[PDB]
Amino acid sequence: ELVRKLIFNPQGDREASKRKIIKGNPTNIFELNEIKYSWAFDLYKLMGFTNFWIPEEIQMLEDRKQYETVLSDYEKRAYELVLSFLIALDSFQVDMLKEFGRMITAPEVEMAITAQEFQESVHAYSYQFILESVVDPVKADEIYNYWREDERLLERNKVIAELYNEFIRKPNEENFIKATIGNYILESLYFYSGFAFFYTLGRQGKMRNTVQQIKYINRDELCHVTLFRNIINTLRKENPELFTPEIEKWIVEYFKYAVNEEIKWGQYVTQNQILGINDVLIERYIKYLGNLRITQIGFDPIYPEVTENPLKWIDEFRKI
Amino acid sequence: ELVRKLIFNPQGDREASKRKIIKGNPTNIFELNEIKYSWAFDLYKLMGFTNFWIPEEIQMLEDRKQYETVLSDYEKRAYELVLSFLIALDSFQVDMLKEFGRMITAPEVEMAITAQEFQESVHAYSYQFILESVVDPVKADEIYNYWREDERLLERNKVIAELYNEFIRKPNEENFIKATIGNYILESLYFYSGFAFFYTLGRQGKMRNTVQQIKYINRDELCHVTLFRNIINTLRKENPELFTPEIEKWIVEYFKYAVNEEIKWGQYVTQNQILGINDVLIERYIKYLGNLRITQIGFDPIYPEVTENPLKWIDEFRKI
Ligand SMILES: [Fe+3]
Ligand SMILES: [Fe+3]
Ligand SMILES: [Fe+3]
Ligand SMILES: [Fe+3]
Repeated sequence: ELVRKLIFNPQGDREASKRKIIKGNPTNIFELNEIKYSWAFDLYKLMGFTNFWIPEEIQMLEDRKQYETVLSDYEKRAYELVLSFLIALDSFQVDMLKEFGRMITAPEVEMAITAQEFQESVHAYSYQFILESVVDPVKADEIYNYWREDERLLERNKVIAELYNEFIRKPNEENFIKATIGNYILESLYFYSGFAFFYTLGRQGKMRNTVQQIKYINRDELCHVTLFRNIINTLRKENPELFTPEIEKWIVEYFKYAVNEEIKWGQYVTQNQILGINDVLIERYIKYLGNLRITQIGFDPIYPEVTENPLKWIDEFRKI
Repeated sequence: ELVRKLIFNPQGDREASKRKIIKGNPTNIFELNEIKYSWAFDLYKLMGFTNFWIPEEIQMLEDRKQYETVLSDYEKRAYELVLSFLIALDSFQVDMLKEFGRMITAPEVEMAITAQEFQESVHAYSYQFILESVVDPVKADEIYNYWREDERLLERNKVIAELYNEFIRKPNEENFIKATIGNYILESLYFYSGFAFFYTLGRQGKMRNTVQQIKYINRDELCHVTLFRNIINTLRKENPELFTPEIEKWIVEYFKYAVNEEIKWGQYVTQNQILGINDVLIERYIKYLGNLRITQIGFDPIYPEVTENPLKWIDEFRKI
């Protein structure tokens, strides 16, 4: 039962070395002359200053043309579905990162979560820019609300929410580790179906404006995955009494499930009607990412049959 | 008793016009194609993009010299006291703005609070830069910890915390309005003693490096005061059943008290030993700011005898 740190604790540890990710005894003054988690502070500077960007300084002259005329009915359908879902995710993220930040006892980590929260706000801004630019008013509202029409979308949403609401409802150390694992999956996996879609269009000279935006969001997402990787790993060291077998189990299940559901989504969005990728490929990408992410947090691959990356080209395309 | 909005509400209002600052019924998807609070969204763009800045791109070559040799024992004392306190305030702010953000039901306002939270993180970074630059390692740790020595500082801190902890402990609509009023005072008042100090040094060519930093923090602070002014005013319209007489009373008391305690601080810091301002001036500044701020949230002046600004010159100096 995670007690939320009070605003000022005069009986708080002076030694940065005594800091913990959770359940530490801080003053809650940001004593940033001493850093225990150099990665937390490095990631703050990287997200907050180095990688700063302005959505509206990206030019949206073309895409509205290509949307208006050059895109197939299936290509427009995927565009709507992917943007609707990513809008939902980034919305959940700005809201939920405030729950993590208020529970974390290392100020440098709180700093890194604050910057991540701000990056999620900019993403929300970028999607609003993309739609204000690329499509008409009614279509933009419809895309924001596409869950109101599409039960596969509505369910993806309610499901992601559920895991976060457990921790909000019942803020215990188990529901914390579960929520944190949820965050890592959501940013590990659930963005890269969408990222892959847009980078396909972009390979063939389709929607290069949108794809610029996405390159920045994707640069930010890799920082976010790295932050939560370190938090989960540091959480394992500092709190092994939380990575019980029952949990280490529930992790690998959800991590497999999630790799599944991302594929059932990638396939619903596209339906092999998109010139550049197919239901087979989808499966080899998510399976690939999923292994990686789970191994990067100290677990055995969940799909050993996969070891190459189907789309190794992305790594070079998405670059800025 | 403010129930904290769940992460996704499929029974949430579609019409932006139905949004409320608190106790609204949102989906918690950031439907930013429709804005009800244009000021909230304007303030987000202003804080997040327009006014972006990097503390470390400000040059800190000189100040360490002027600190090392050119500053009186009283001038060094004020420097330590003011920086120690402002470090404490910005720390409280990054932490507490997460409590407001999670309670607010208008996404554009949540967006504006997220950006403010990020600006508070940058301030934390700026103070760490200032001390890493301007003073030696042991002195920097001592300044972060100056509350551990100085009971006037320790009490200022515990007092600000107290008001925030009430709302955290007992998150009801009264403790919400109290906490929110606390935020407005803290950013209205408690920064401008410090701001005034540093701008004095800076007038006489003392610590112009620090003073650059402060100009940026002060530009950010005016955005923050404006945000909470609008929130309190919009809260009055949307929730008059909260600005009871008992509250409207407790407001004017605290607002007067706070103008008092800022002066008892300004005077402890300086002690008329600082060439540029005196215990009399201090009193005419805080009394001036305090009236203004309380009138700007629809109240009668608390010090009518004051109507001019003692230090009208600041407005022009602090500019960038
Ligand atoms: Fe995002
Ligand atoms: Fe993210
Ligand atoms: Fe600040
Ligand atoms: Fe502020």
